[PDB]
Formats: sequence, structure tokens, C-alpha cells
Amino acid sequence: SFVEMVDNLRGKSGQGYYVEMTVGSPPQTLNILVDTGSSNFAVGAAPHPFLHRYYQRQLSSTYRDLRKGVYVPYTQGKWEGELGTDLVSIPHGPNVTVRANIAAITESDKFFINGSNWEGILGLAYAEIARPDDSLEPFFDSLVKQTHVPNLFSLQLCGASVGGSMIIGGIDHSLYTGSLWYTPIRREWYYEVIIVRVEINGQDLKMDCKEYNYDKSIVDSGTTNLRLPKKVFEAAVKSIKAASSTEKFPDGFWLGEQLVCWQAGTTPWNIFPVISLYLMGEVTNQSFRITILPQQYLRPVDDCYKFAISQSSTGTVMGAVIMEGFYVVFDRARKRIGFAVSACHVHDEFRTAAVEGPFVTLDMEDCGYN
Ligand SMILES: CCCCNC(=O)[C@H](C)C[C@H](O)[C@H](CC(C)C)NC(=O)[C@H](CCSC)NC(=O)CCC(C)C
Repeated sequence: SFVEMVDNLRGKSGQGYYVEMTVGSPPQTLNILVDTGSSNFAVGAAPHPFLHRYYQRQLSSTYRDLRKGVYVPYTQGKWEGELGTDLVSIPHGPNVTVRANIAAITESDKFFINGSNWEGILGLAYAEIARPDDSLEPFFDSLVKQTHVPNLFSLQLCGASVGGSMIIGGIDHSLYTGSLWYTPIRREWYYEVIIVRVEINGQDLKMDCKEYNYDKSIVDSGTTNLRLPKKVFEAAVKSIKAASSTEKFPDGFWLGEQLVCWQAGTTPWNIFPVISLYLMGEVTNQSFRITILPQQYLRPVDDCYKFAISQSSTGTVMGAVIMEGFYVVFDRARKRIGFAVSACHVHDEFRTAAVEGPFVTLDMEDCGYN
């Protein structure tokens, strides 16, 4: 069953997690980044300095041209290309073949990463944010429509090269401990959720909770950092600075530009606070929390680190540094996202990442931004 899909992801820290796929007939093998923050399936289809291989449409007998161009901008990076369809498989996934939409990337800017080892992107979010428009059926919708694969998938992203699992069509219980806690998908475009409270080392940030979700909060496996709205970012950095005031850092560290180092084995983990994000729950006035350790938001790059919390102008993004602590279930069928402590969690001496509940939280709907 699902055991065949365990450990089917690889990657390099800060460079994304990818799964192996094949496109075309005969099968062309490519590594494809798993991106829950977008909805287009696209692959390099022309030579590029950072590509070791790419998709060759002329060598595939099942390729069909859709005679339509396409462009996709991301927070950082963008590409343009030609739309078409072809047959697609996932060797370490379910045993099926689907005809899916594919954008053949012909030109790009700051999209491909040198040394990343992936040549394409699998947008796993909903058609609502697909380009050129929502009539271009995303890959997972095609998968579910053409096969018996159930309408959900789950991601276990493991940090300190790295690996993980994408379980397509279900949940593998060997991959997490404790209970799964679910938060509603507020609207099916991004995987949008609602954050209802934030605490740092047990102290409430005490902001209007709308600020936490201004102008949206999303879960994105294709973003490295925890990215926070301007006002929230400032409050969070202020609190984290105060907790670590014992030591002194370059001011470019807090902007993610400069790294800090310590002698191997002497990283003062203790002076950096835990961060708790409370998410809206499944019953009235009920929430739960996920707690993040400094080992997650200080990304290893003697031991040197970069600050992996950064400022956003497009809402909160819960990226890899959040997901790495957890097993995350994208339960599209029941419009909810589940969190549990991952089997591959990192080890702090006196502290542990957690998913805990129930909590009572009043007026949660008012935390959503309009
Ligand atoms: C068309 C409408 C949908 C657009 N969606 C997005 O822009 C989502 C929010 C972001 C998307 O996941 C892209 C993926 C990347 C591979 C280009 N990520 C980024 O732009 C982010 C920008 C971070 S700003 C410090 N890139 C990274 O974190 C670097 C690591 C990645 C190579 C894994």
C-alpha cells in the first residue's frame, strides 16, 4: 500500500523537496518539486545552465500541443512556456498513468536553482489559482478524476541533503506520533487557513488576530521560510531579539542576509524561544496549537545558521521550516488540513515540537481577513 511511497522525496536544504516522475512515451524521467503553494504542473523543456535534463516533446508520441502560451509569477521567480498534455506517472507513487496538463517551460527568470536537482514543479493547490485561468485542470484533480486514488495526500518533510514522503491518496500512520489535529481549509484556492493566536515562549503577542491572516495565511511546501505580515514580523523579531539579548548578532542576520556561527556543538539553543501558532479547529470555539523550535527557524547553512523567518506583504506563509516539524495531511475531500508530530522530528535537549489541544478560543471567525 503506502509503504511504497515512504521516503519518495529528496532535496537540498533551502532548495525544495522533489519527487520522481515520468512524462511522455517512452517515459522521460524528471525530478519535480512538490509545491502546495501553486497549481500549475510545469517542466523545463529547453536547455538551461541549471538544468541537467529537460522535457523533449518531439520524442514523445503521446504529447499533444494545446496551442496556447502560459506564464506564472511566484513570490520569487517566474517562467513562461507552451501548454500541452501528455501521459504522466509517479514511479514511487500509485500504480497509475494519467493524461495531465503540462506547461513546457521555454523561458524563465530566477526560477530554476543551481544544484537543486529538480527540473519541474508540481502545483498541488486548486484550479482557482491556475494560470492562465481556472479552466486549466491541475494535476491532482486529473489524477483523482481519472483513477481510483482518493482525494487527499500527505507530506512528511524531514530536515537535517534531506528527504521525506509524499503519500498520495492517504495517510501512513507509521509517519507520525500522537493525534492528528485538523484545521479548516477556509477557501479552495491556496491551501488557506486561519491563525487565531500566536505565542512566543508562552507569551501572547496580543495583536488583533486579523493581523495574523492579513491578507491571507497559506501552507506552502515550496517556500523555505516562515513568512509573516509586516506588523506581525516586527512584533515577532522584537520578542525573539529580547529573548536572545544575551548574545549579539549582526542586524543583517535578522533580515536573513547575514549568518551567525558558533563553535561546533555550542549553539545556544536555549536563548531562542519556541513559537506557537494556534489554528482554527473543527468544532465551535475550539482551536489547537503547533509549537516550533529554534532548530526549525534557524536554518543550517563550525555551526552557522540563517534566520528563516522573514517579512511578507502578501500574508502569512507557513513554509518548510513550519512543515518540517510535522506530518501534514491535505484532506481535500473533507476540506481540512491535519497536523501531527512527525516521526522525523529534530531533537532539542529540554524541549520538543508539539501539536496540542483542544484549546478554547472565542470569536475565531473574526480572525479571517476581508
Ligand atoms: C500563480 C499563483 C500561485 C503563486 N504561488 C506562489 O508564489 C507561492 C506562494 C510560492 C511558491 O511556492 C514558490 C515556488 C518556487 C519554486 C518558485 N516559492 C517562492 O517563491 C519562495 C519565495 C520566498 S521569499 C523569501 N521561494 C523560496 O522559498 C525558495 C525555495 C524554493 C526553491 C523551494
